[PDB]
Amino acid sequence: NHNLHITEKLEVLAKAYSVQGDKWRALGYAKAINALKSFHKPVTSYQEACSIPGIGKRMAEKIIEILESGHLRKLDHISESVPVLELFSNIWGAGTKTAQMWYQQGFRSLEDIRSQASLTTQQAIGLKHYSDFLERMPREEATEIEQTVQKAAQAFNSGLLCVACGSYRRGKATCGDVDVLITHPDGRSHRGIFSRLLDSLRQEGFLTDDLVKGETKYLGVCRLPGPGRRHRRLDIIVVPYSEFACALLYFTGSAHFNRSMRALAKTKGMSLSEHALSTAVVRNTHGAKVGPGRVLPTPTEKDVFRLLGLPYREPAERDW
DNA sequence: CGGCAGTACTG
DNA sequence: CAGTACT
DNA sequence: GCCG
Ligand SMILES: [Mn+2]
Ligand SMILES: [Mn+2]
Ligand SMILES: [Mn+2]
Ligand SMILES: [Mn+2]
Ligand code: NA
Ligand code: NA
Ligand code: NA
Repeated sequence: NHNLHITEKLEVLAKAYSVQGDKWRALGYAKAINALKSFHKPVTSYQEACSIPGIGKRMAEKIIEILESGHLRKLDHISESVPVLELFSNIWGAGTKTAQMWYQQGFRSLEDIRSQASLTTQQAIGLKHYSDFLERMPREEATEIEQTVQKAAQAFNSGLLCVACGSYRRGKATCGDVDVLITHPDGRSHRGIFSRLLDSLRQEGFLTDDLVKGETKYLGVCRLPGPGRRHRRLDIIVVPYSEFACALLYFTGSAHFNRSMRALAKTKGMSLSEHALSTAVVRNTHGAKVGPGRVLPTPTEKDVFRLLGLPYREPAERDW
């Protein structure tokens, strides 16, 4: 990154807008930061700044202040609430609205939350694992977690296919959590497995807490056995084989990669989701779907790229 | 002016 | 529904 | 915040 001296201060504002709930302004900052991190050389003129997609007048002005003066004065006017709002919204299950409510009610520390806040079931689990959920794991540990889920699943049906997606499949050396996708080539055998699979993992002691238990998605907490182990976030999704390619693409990400791909599809009158790539999608002036369109056959990730007119990218090239 | 991805889950 | 979460 |  050629422009650390710029992006480092912009990311402070981005985080401030994000925890205060100004999601679209924060999105603009996030994109401009990526755009700056993707530029070969350091940026040296306001005209070069606008050069970059994702950099407008206001962002170019901010970059110039940074280069001429070495600082951005807006940083000196960030609300004193922001560190606390960040502290609170790092509780799993608490976002900007809950953080702002707790702040308005006078809470300033996790001790205040522990002792005085009403917590949802999810948030109480988030708080108990506050430190652990901010820690990443070595990818070798993600491998052990993936293999634990697969062994429990294959015990029920040898035909079940389990793959760790997210940062793991993109090849990262550390992982924030483990994202396991499960399907069955027979197109049927994936149905109703969650009850038995989660019970199998829970009877081990491996599954320690449940956050979300849906018919297709599980989000929870696990811990491998023995000393020196931390609690880790584990997500599981079970999908029909018909949707494997789009589910794999979704679950491998990155998030910004997915959003970019889905935006591209929309420009082409198509729609991309974890379920399917669809064509002839009908939308209104506001960009919302009014007519469903037709699911396109996508047996492989390659097929999704091809139908969108894009060259295939390995998971490691999706780490946007 | 107004979209900025599309979906699942909780209560 | 609003809120939060997933990539 | 940016951009069509
Ligand atoms: Mn992940
Ligand atoms: Mn995850
Ligand atoms: Mn722990
Ligand atoms: Mn993530
Ligand atoms: Na630009
Ligand atoms: Na949170
Ligand atoms: Na009090």
